[PDB]
Parts: sequence; structure tokens; C-alpha cells
Amino acid sequence: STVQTSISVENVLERAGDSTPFSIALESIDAMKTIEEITIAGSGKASFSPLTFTTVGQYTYRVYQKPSQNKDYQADTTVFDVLVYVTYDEDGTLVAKVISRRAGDEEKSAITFKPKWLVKPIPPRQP
Repeated sequence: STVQTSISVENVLERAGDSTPFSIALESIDAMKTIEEITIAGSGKASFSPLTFTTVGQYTYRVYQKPSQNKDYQADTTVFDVLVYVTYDEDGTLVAKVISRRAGDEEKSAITFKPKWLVKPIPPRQP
């Protein structure tokens, strides 16, 4: 009748104790609209609000990190595809199967963002 699933996101900062916030957007490819945005302060995990499904099908989403409001950081530009396979099983109950992968290479991967600290040594031009 109904199935639910949550999408979890991880943010990894290089400097421990840095609590710089970053925003993660979940957008529906089927609906062509932004579903939800969450925030992670520093390094941590978070989840979007659960998604309900009542009909079999394959549902497509994208997850990406919004640009960094702290000009000292560069947000992770990796984009993730999330596919939800809503099916029935032997007992006749609605079941969801969530697969995340990187939108480029398309290998299975957890949704992990690693924004870049910009206060780094300048790439030199030697003598």
C-alpha cells in the first residue's frame, strides 16, 4: 500500500572542529523540482525528510551541494544520482530499494561531500 525511505547525506571537512555550514539539495528528476534542502554544520550526517511511494516504478532524484556561503571554502561539485525502485515482493507488499551513485562514473557510492579549504599554498611558478 505504502513504502517510505530516507536519503542520508554525509559532509566531511578537512579541519576537525570546523563547523562551517553547507547545504545539500534533493531534487526530483521526475517532477523537475527541488524537493528539500538540508544543512550540515562542519562534518556530520543528515537525512532528507522521508519520501512516500504508493505505486510501483523507478523514481529518479539528484543530490548536490549548494555553493559555499563561506568564501574561504569551495563546495564539493560532485553530483549524486539516487534511484528508488518501488516494487512488490512475494507477500504482496510495497518495497523500496534505494541506489545512490556518482552522476559521472556512475559507480555505486554513498552520498559524501568533501568541500575544499581554499587557504592553501599557491600553485607555484618556479624559477
